[PDB]
Amino acid sequence: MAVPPTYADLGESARDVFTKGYGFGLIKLDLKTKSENGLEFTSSGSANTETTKVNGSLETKYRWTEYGLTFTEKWNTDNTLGTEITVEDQLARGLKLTFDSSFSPNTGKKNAKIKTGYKREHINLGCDVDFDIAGPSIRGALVLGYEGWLAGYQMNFETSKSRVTQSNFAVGYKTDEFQLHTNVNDGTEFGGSIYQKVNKKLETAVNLAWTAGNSNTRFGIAAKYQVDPDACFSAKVNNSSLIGLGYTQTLKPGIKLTLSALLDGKNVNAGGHKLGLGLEFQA
Repeated sequence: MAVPPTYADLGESARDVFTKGYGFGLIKLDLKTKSENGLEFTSSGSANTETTKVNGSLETKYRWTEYGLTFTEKWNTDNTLGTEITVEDQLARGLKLTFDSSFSPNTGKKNAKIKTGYKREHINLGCDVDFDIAGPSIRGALVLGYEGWLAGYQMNFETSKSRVTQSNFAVGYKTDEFQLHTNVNDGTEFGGSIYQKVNKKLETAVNLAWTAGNSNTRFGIAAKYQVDPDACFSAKVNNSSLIGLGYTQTLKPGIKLTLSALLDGKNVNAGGHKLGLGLEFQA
């Protein structure tokens, strides 16, 4: 709808074409549970192919759909803690405000954070303040809208240094099928994305990136085809001679299997090529 997206979600569609369906060198195992009322949990467990390390994760999330409340815990592997309370669409439509905290009983480190955001027609703001140790920081954002045309700007002020350390501006055109997005970071890194919803079964994305004022540039192209209403195929290739492939297959209503393989030119096949096995298991 005419509400402009969050600045952190600009180009989100073209980003996932280069992201979802892949997972090299990391055997990821998850387990999701669906329930709009009550709560939902999801566990995770990624085993590293290289460093044979194991990393688990938990995430319980209660939801009060009658008041917008949404609690959350995590308790990561390396003794990392964290809670989160969310309230939205209560004072007005649509204001969102959350709370956050963290812990680390490894050596005694804490961290707090607050988020904020307001969205309407053609207007979408969002501020974030984190009360981290030795660095309170403010992070605001702004996105406007005008007949598909849509511009944005993000700020990141830091208080211990009393200076702004990051300023990003973005302009783009986004309709229901065609989507363009360009980005600039500190007047140095320049972005670029094009999303093409060709047919009912084909998606196409291209990205661009370069550093100023350098001569070299980095680019890549990706696609996702929906073979079967259960399976799909993903393929991406860039300028560094890397050709990553993916394949998602639904073995059972609620169980999907993802297998991926990263190839490195010009050694196909010769040297070390990273692979992975992602197995979804939603309940």
